[PDB]
Amino acid sequence: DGAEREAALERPRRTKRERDQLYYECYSDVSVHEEMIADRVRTDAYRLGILRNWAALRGKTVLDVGAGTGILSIFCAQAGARRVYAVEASAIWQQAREVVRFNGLEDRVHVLPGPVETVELPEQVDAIVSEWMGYGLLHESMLSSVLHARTKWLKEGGLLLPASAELFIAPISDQMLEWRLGFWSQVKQHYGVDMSCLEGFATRCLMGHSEIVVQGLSGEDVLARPQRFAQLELSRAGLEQELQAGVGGRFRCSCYGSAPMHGFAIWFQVTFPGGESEKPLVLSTSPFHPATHWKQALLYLNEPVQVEQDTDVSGEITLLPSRDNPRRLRVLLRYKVGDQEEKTKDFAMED
Amino acid sequence: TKRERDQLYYECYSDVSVHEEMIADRVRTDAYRLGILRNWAALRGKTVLDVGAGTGILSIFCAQAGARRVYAVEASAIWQQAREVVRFNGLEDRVHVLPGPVETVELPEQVDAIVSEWMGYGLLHESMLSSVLHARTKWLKEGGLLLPASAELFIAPISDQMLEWRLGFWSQVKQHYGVDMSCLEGFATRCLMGHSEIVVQGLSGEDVLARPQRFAQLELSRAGLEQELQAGVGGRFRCSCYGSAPMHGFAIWFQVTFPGGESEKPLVLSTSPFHPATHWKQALLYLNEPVQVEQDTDVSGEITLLPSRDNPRRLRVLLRYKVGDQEEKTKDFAMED
Ligand SMILES: CNCCN(C)Cc1c[nH]nc1-c1ccc(O[C@H]2C[C@H](OCCC3CCOCC3)C2)cc1
Ligand SMILES: CNCCN(C)Cc1c[nH]nc1-c1ccc(O[C@H]2C[C@H](OCCC3CCOCC3)C2)cc1
Ligand SMILES: Nc1ncnc2c1ncn2[C@@H]1O[C@H](CSCC[C@H](N)C(=O)O)[C@@H](O)[C@H]1O
Ligand SMILES: Nc1ncnc2c1ncn2[C@@H]1O[C@H](CSCC[C@H](N)C(=O)O)[C@@H](O)[C@H]1O
Ligand SMILES: [Mg+2]
Repeated sequence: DGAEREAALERPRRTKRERDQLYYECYSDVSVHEEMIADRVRTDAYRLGILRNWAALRGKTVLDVGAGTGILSIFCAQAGARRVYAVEASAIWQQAREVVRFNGLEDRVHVLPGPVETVELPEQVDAIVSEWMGYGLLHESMLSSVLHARTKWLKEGGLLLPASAELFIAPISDQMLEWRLGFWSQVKQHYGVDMSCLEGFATRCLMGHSEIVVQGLSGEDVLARPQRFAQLELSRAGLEQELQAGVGGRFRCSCYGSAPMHGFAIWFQVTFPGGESEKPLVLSTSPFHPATHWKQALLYLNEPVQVEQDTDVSGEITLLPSRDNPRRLRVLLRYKVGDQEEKTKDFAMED
Repeated sequence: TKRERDQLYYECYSDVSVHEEMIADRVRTDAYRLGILRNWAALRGKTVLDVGAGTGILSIFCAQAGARRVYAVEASAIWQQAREVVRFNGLEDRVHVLPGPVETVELPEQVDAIVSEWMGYGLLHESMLSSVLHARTKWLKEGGLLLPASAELFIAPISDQMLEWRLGFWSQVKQHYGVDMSCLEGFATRCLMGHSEIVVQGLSGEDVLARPQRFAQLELSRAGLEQELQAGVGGRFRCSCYGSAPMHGFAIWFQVTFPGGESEKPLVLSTSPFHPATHWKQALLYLNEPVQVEQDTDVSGEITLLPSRDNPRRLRVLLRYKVGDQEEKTKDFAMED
């Protein structure tokens, strides 16, 4: 009976074990870590966000959830933490242990292999640090691992770095996309063959799909005031279950001027608590702000729509785990542009 | 599984991006345009087969050069777009688009000329050349024209400066973030060099460590070339280094040559690092780790390009090489996904 109930869960439990393992394997190679650490905005935001809380970290214990090469854990030790548990489920944990030793910090930072969900710490911790954010914030679905660790291991009143997240959406015009669509009408001048009749085909291929595209934009690509559509306070009880139901909200905005609208961009920021005198540090992935390796996540309409000053853009957006793969971000979008009817598009993160 | 591998191949060419990339490649596309134009005397009033016509652009170049009839054969769903482009340019009487593999297409007649852009990364990735030769044997009239007419492969030892910057990245972490990660160079090396994938990457002339060596010549008019592709294309090479450098491996690349026509001006389309960039870039064969070379360090070996056993359209490279008085070494590569 007890045994029968356990046997019934065995297949789903195993399948998840196996999907988790393939997810962690994405972090076994050097390139993703090179990219993360070359991202100075990301990495310095963590460095400074940690340093700013030095008075609260001095002599205290820290859990680094998903420590990777160990860099954030070493920041915490440099801020005066007495002990840091650097938990890492990917094989990169070996490189983290080497980095820790190479910096003479093997007494301060202990690298523990395996998922944070099952790791055994000697004690509860005074603080948790984690870089858990995926494309569109929630791709990878790592946030639930951080919350799991918090619930199990963070002391009452303990510190979370960062502490909260916000999501934003705006209508956009993608200049690179615009050039790719217009390419076919330029072939005649380059080569003497008129291929302008392929613009429709190009549009279907490049906009008619349902993949979320990771692409970096600039401020001038934004066609209306960005709208916050979600706020995640990481200490909030039951946030774990909300993630499974969907994160999102409704939006409305009004366009700045004339432009070919290609869709929407979403992006996020996270906030580190300020420390004693110090001010709250915001790590932003906005097109208005210095570029990061997250870029923005683009949600293309089926085809362009021309907008004008004060064209109204509204809708609803929800971020979900995808059906076949929980670690793949899915976006359900409802939107209405100007006097067009309301439309629906269901996206999944590109491979 | 054979039905299914072709389908995934032609799906690639069903989508716009590959054709945009090919046509935005000005060196590629103008080389064909000029190469075709140059042979107007062989083409005027004649019939042409375009093997793998794609969006139809080369077939239209042929009609513009005065061909009376062009059979644009295309196995992917892009054949629909080619037929639309042909109609849109008023050439439906001159260019006929025929769907399906050239191996089984039925033409109404033999042709005076074949044009084809059949070249993959490292020349032979995709394994399209056998389709062109199949068409030539079956459909090209005796003495007919082939555009391009020949191909050549080249190899040179290289020091990839961009790779070197990636390997050296870890030693620069301390300066900006105050954490010493120079101990990860070994790891970075194993990840970036220790794999057995062929990497498509553009190099500078400055990255070439010795005189490039031709290691194969493909004369497309030769009966028997079909079977050689099956045995492997390649042979030995030897060269001597220009100066001091951390050698990372070898680059291979190719050129193709269009006959000169009346004007007797052969046009070479090159993918060399010494020439303007093309979408083929070069194909890189990295050693497991760097080896230091000096002026006059001798580099020799043998290379063979083959289809992969499990996927005939995937390029495989068997390399044997000897640097200086190092022991001879071996590495097998397959084209990256
Ligand atoms: C939490 N900090 C993330 C910060 N950066 C996004 C990391 C990064 C830099 N470059 N590239 C990546 C990256 C890393 C992982 C990644 O996502 C993986 C989720 C997908 O597998 C899940 C597959 C498993 C196994 C098969 O079954 C389904 C689940 C790809 C995407 C980009
Ligand atoms: C004959 N003239 C080719 C000229 N260019 C190389 C075309 C091109 C421009 N951009 N990108 C390509 C490209 C096209 C095809 C390609 O490789 C082909 C083999 C690939 O899947 C076959 C089977 C798939 C992938 C491997 O695993 C199994 C499924 C498509 C690579 C680059
Ligand atoms: N449940 C889990 N337990 C342990 N590690 C995890 C995990 N989920 C994800 N990870 C790891 O968390 C890391 C996220 S990327 C961040 C790496 C590092 N903290 C840095 O800032 O550079 C990856 O190495 C990934 O393998
Ligand atoms: N056996 C075969 N028969 C017909 N078409 C083929 C083929 N093998 C490949 N192809 C097609 O050959 C084309 C090669 S790419 C070159 C496309 C076009 N001629 C241009 O120069 O822009 C692709 O569109 C591909 O689908
Ligand atoms: Mg550098």
